[PDB]
Amino acid sequence: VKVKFKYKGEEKEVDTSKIKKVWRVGKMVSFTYDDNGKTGRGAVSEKDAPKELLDMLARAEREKK
DNA sequence: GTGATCAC
DNA sequence: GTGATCAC
Repeated sequence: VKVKFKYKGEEKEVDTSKIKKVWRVGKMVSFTYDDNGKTGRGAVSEKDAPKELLDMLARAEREKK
C-alpha cells in the first residue's frame, strides 16, 4: 500500500514495503525509507495514516528497547 | 518542543 | 553538534 507525504514540497508517495524505520513524534508518524537511494524521510498525521503504517508503528512500539 | 535522521 | 524536517 502507499503513504503520500510532505517533506520539502514535491509531494511524495511510498510503498510501505520500502519503509525502514517508523516511530511516533507527538500525534505524528515519522518514518525513513528508500533503498536505491539515500534514506528518505517523511511524516504524516497519526489520524490520516494508512492502517498498514500504523501496523508497522505498533510493531516498532513493542520492540524491546 | 518531540524522535529520529540526514546533511552540513 | 546543530539546524531543518515533520504534524500539532
